[PDB]
Amino acid sequence: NVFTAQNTAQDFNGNESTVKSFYVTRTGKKILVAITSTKDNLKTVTCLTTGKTVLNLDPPMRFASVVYLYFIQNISSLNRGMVIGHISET
Repeated sequence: NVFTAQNTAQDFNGNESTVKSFYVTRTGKKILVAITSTKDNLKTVTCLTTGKTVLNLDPPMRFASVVYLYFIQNISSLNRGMVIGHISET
């Protein structure tokens, strides 16, 4: 299943903004897989867990108001596909 909430991301300059965040559950753990935003220049996102983990974002997909989808760096194709399946319904 895919779980949705929000999280805070950063652009290159470090300016913060609130983004929608998409998680899957594997082996009990909640894995942040993707975020969406209207901003196209986000670089990392803060995941809250044992403090804050700061994760790198892949360059975004653009869906056209306009929504940018960023996958978290190195996340597996199967996990990416789960989120894509969930969002194609959203």
